[PDB]
Amino acid sequence: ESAPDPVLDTEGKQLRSGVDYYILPVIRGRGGGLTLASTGNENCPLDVVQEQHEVSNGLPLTFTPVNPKKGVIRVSTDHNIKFSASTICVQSTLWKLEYDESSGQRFVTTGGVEGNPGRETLDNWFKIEKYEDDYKLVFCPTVCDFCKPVCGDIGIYIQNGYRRLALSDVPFKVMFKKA
Repeated sequence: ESAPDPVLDTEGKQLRSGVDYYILPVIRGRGGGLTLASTGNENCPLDVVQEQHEVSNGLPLTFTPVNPKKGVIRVSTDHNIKFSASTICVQSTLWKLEYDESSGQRFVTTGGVEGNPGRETLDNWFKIEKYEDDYKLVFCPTVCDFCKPVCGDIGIYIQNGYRRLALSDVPFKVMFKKA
């Protein structure tokens, strides 16, 4: 088969693994780039949120394809996503989807384990898909052929006053700025 298209940054260059990017909103006037915050009861692990302030790019992160050797970040392909800088938490900055019993939402949190694609890490794999002239983030892993993950587009869901990321009927349109 043809390889799926590379994801392009805001300067038109192919995204690569091991390179810092900001995930920025395409629709203006709602918030800034993606970042980490303590949203709930405990401080750690941190949750993935949109910055309150529109001027902020948020925090830089990287994408690592499921096929370790591969260097280009492509659409329709599972990735581990993690923020680059250290935080107040020992737990990793690697994105993980988690079901919240009290809201019925599936939120993006952190503390994910890297690699080992399969049922054991099912919730740690994310896709980028085309969305008009930009992109959206999607959870629908194909790392486990006998698993039946609950798939969805990632959108914004307000919880405890934070702009959390969760599976949503309204995709959050994003673009990728090389940091």
